[PDB]
Amino acid sequence: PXVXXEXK
Repeated sequence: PXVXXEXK
């Protein structure tokens, strides 16, 4: 969540 990336 929030960060994006590989799925945060």
